[PDB]
Amino acid sequence: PNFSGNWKIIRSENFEELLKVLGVNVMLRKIAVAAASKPAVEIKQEGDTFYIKTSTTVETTEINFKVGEEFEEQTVDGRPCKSLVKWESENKMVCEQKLLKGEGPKTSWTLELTNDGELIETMTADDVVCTKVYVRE
Repeated sequence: PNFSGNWKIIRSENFEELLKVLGVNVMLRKIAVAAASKPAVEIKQEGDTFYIKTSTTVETTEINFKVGEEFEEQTVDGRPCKSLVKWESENKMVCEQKLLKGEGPKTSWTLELTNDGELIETMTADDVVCTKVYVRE
């Protein structure tokens, strides 16, 4: 299972609603779900080591991490966090996040690859789950 590729979003379920519950205002939510904020995800995997670059029309960000090694990123609502990814299976990674400052919803994310080559992303905050699906260019 190789996650590498240039991934384009084809499905998105419950993302705006998941920002809504988190206090993100209507203006920012509508920007986030707008066509222009659609995420192009570039992944390069080398064994347990990942590079993931996320670009929209106005933003670009990169993370580098190795499965099993703590790193810092941001929660979906931008709050800095310490993250740790584990393999749940050969085709599925799971990440637990802990805030660097203050308190908040318990947040996590997962990425998994289907046999048909789709990339499924979930993001969770407490009891709310968002699912996005991507396909390779």
